[PDB]
Parts: sequence; structure tokens; C-alpha cells
Amino acid sequence: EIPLDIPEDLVVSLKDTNRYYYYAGETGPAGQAGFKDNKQSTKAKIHTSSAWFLSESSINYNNSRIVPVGTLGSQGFGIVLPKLPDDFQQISSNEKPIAITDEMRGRYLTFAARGINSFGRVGKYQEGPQRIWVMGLPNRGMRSNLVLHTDADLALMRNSDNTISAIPADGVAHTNTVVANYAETKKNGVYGAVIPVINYKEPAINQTRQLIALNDSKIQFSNHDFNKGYTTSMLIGNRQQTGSLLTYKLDNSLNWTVSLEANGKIAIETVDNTNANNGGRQYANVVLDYTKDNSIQVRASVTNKILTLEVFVNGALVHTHELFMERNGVTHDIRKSQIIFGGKTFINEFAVYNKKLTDSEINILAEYFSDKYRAK
Repeated sequence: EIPLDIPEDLVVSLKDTNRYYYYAGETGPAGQAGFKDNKQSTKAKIHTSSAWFLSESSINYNNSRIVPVGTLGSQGFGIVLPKLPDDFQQISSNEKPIAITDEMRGRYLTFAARGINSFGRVGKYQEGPQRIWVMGLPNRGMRSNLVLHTDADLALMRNSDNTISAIPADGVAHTNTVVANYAETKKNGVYGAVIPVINYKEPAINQTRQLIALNDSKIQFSNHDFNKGYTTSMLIGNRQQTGSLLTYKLDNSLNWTVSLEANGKIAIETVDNTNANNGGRQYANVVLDYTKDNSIQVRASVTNKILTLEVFVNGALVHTHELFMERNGVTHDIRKSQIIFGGKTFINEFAVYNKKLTDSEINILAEYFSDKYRAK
């Protein structure tokens, strides 16, 4: 297939980037390609052609159609990845940066190049060592308010020799993990906390995916001003779960917790040690089915000294909560709220916005979560 005179030293890479995920609305990096020994390739009269490729909406593997799943890794049993070129479409004819569109979310982009001899006989397109994943999370003007975002599928593991590789699909938690706030695209967003991640092959989809498994430990994010309005949107996996999935420590005296019970009930627990609110337990008007994935979103906003929290399960409102911020002589200053994930939970993805998402935005995220591993 390949002409005998194409040299073996073609070098293909992404220029000036160490980040291999991008959101819709961003522009990706330029590609770069060339023969290492240019004296040799000129003497053979070889030139190059290059192109960007976008992976298809599904992968054709083992005579079936598999849903694409993200990874930031560079095999045997494990993740199913698109093959170049059968699972890609060529989208450009050069190395110039690609403007990432909404229609590219949840796909791979890869840059490839080939040698061509002076008779016009082409070699095979060759990619560099690293593909780009286009984040599945819808943007549509939301990205200026995305403050935290972690997709468990993008977690990696750090080996003894400090190299970083994919987590093996062995169904057990690993704690030597590389997990980040991916919304942070300028500075280091890798979390310093211990975040156990499980990679496993999910039979429902004949494909791997990953789950954060905190096993009742907590991860804490501080200094969130809930007066701006705030929204936490989570996707949890299809296993039985219990405990404090999400806790808002609005104050040293005021906290509000989404607590899962094993029977699928969602308890809403309020603690206020001031006289501003009583506190106690309420139950959301829902029962989770832990044999499916479920999305849980909480949006909060302050209007006229009242903090309203609304809970959306799989897109549906199932609980509204009002908390007095100024009552009976107390004033709760919630400019430095804490957002805590925890419980014996299995978290596939979470996103935090420093605004109250509209009804439309809540539905957009609920549909993304519901279709993340579904046929597209």
C-alpha cells in the first residue's frame, strides 16, 4: 500500500500545547509535521500533506456500534477507541487550528500527516502520539460561569516512574490518580486530594467508563459566593449509593446536605445552629433507581434575604427549599460557601457554575448527562 521510498522519520505533533482536551467554542492548536532528516527527504523528492480528522458519532468495533468515551491517555481488555481512518472523517486539508464547534462535542480530533513522493504516490496518514478530546459538556455561553468541572472519564493514573497512563479497566478503585478541574485551562487544575477512581467495562454499553468512588471521604471546595447564584450538576453511576453526596457549608453555622439512602430516597438535611432557621430533614419527591445512571442538579439563588435551593433529578424538579438569610436577628454571610462532595457514591461527572442556571440550561445539562453513553 505504501510506496517503498517514503522515509520512516516523519514527525507529527501538536504545536505549543500540553492540553489535550478542549471545550466547544475554543480553537484547538496548530498541527506540525515534517521529516526529521530533511536532507534525506528532499533528495528522495518527498513532500508532505496533512489534515485534521474528527471521529464519528460511533465506533465500529467487533461488528457493532460503540459509543465513544473520552480519555486523556496517549490495550487488551478496556476502552474502545476510534481507529484512524475508518472511524474518522477528514475535516481539513492542512495543519491550521480547528475552531471547536458545538457539533464536535464528545468526539476526538486528531492531526495526521503523510509523505508523498514526486510521482504523487501517497503514504499513509500518520498521527502524533496524542489525540484531542472535545469535552461533551454543553457550552452555549455557559463557560464564563463554569468554575469547576470534572469528568471522571478523563482521570489518569500516576505510575512509580512518574509517567502517567490510563487506569486499567479492572473494576477496582485506584488512588494514585490524576484528577483535575478541567474548566481551569490556564494554570494547574490537578486536584491535590485523594480521589479514588474505578475504570470498568459497563455491560450496558460494551464500553468502559470511570467513576469517582469517594467511599465516604470528602473533597472540599471553598470560597464560593452564593450571592452570585450557584449551581452544582452531577451525574452518578448505576450502583447502590448512600451518604452525603453534596454538602453546602454556607456558614460556620448553616449547612445543607443532599443525602442518599440505600433504598433510593433522597434526604435533604438542614442544620442551622442560629435562630434564623430550625433545620431538620425533608425528603425529595423522588426515589432513585440505582440500576440506572441518574443526574442530580441543585441550583441556588438569593432573593430579598431568602436563599432558594431547587433540586432537579433527571431534569425534573423534586424539591424546593427556602432558607432565611436574615431572620430573628441573625445574618448569614454566605460569601465564602463551601461545596463538599462525599458519601459512598459513584460520581461520573460534576460541574459547578457561579450562577443560577435557567430552566433551559438545567434541561440542557440533564439531556447531556442522559445521553453521555447513549447512541448518537
